[PDB]
Amino acid sequence: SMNPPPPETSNPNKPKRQTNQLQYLLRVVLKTLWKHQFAWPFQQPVDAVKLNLPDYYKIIKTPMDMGTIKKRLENNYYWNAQECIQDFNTMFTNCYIYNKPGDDIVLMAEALEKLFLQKINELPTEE
Ligand SMILES: Cc1cnc(Nc2ccc(OCCN3CCCC3)cc2)nc1Nc1cccc(S(=O)(=O)NC(C)(C)C)c1
Repeated sequence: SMNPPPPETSNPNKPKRQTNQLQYLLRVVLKTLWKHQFAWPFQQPVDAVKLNLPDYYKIIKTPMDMGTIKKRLENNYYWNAQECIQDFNTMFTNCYIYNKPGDDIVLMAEALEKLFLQKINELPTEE
């Protein structure tokens, strides 16, 4: 089978705002995770065709990845910081769901999640 279309990253019908928290999510959180040595499996939608994973999109029905999150942030797609944090959580939980405890890919996600949570603990109060 084909891959699904990627998640939406722009919708001109959606209102936009910039907030200090969304700025921090792009400029600090996403920038820090992106450069991590384990970030590469998470930087774009899973290409189940190229990776030969016929069951991936049978199991993962709410796909998410950092490439999508980056594009959402750069497009001002998100209104609330919590939408973006939810997308990161979806990405990490999808990894845990598809794979098994102690798999290398799971240890990679665990390391990125720990860093994510450290950076979110420093999320500035909304202004
Ligand atoms: C976000 C994500 C979540 N879970 C997975 N799990 C996963 C994906 C592919 C897997 O394929 C096993 C056999 N292939 C591994 C490389 C040779 C053939 C096994 C597990 N991959 C993910 N992303 C991913 C992205 C690019 C490449 C790869 S990979 O195919 O190189 N698989 C890993 C070695 C990283 C597990 C995986």
